[PDB]
Amino acid sequence: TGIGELAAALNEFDNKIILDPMTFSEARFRPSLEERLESIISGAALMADSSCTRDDRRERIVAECNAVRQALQDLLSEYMNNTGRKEKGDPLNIAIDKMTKKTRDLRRQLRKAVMDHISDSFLETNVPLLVLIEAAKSGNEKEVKEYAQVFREHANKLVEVANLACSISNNEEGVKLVRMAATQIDSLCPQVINAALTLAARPQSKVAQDNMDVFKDQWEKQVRVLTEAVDDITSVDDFLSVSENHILEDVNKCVIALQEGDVDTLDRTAGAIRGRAARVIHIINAEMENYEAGVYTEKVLEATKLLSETVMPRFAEQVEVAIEALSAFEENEFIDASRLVYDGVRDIRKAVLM
Repeated sequence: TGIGELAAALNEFDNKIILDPMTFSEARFRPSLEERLESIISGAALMADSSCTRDDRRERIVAECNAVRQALQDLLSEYMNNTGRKEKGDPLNIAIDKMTKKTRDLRRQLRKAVMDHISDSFLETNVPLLVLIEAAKSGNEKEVKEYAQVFREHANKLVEVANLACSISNNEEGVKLVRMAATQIDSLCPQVINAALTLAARPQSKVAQDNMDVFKDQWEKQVRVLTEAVDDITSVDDFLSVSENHILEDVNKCVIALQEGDVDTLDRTAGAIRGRAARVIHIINAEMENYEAGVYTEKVLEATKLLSETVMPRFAEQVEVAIEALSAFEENEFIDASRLVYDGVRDIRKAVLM
């Protein structure tokens, strides 16, 4: 029950700005209208200051917050004229359209800022567990304690992002489906920690081991449920555009790493590029299930398979060449392959948006 709090606030605000021109007074409406909008702006600002929001995006959100605020001022001015007449006159009408457009624009950047998080956060979603299990398999209860904390933080970050996606969603069932999933991640987290702790206490115990395995398997499952639910309330539009932005950022980083002969950074960053690619194909395959087979799904799936079958492996191989040469030359091959990954993602997006 309920949609996202921020979504609902924005939706109400769009309704509440529509007033009988005749019975209007600033004294009566200004305070609540102003308050609603500022409350929206606090939410948008939190979002904008949040860890994964890119700089450009924080800037655009900030610019949209100043623009709605000034749009309401403009609207209220126009209501103040136009007072004591029956019909909304022209300056008031266009002012209402303006208020509503800017509120749409704000929504868009918020959706985009939420993708920044989704893009980053739902990569290599397993690593922390794997690390925490390796430590447990070693005995060191000091070390298992700290990696357990790292696992908790990652657990919460996932739930944090789920929540962010909820609060801008207008899909009541979708939102419900993610909150449940996030709940399961909450109860499941400490239990996974226990199994790890009990295991590290007695690393030779076959029970402790089987028990870790049962929690490993459950957790990985439930993360996939949370991932999918979040995917399900996220527009593939925003997913594509943000994945394109991030891939281009990652490419720049690789290029730098290459300039610096830096294999660690190159390897970690090219990994993200592959993850992000895998995640578009994931989300887009899933989206195509909402369409009957035909011309539209055909073009999309041919573009998804080409990226999958040909272009990615050709990118991974090229990375290996570089890492081999730097570990022991022409960068053209790495540039060309990165461009083809990006471009492959553009073709998917073109086909989806047909």
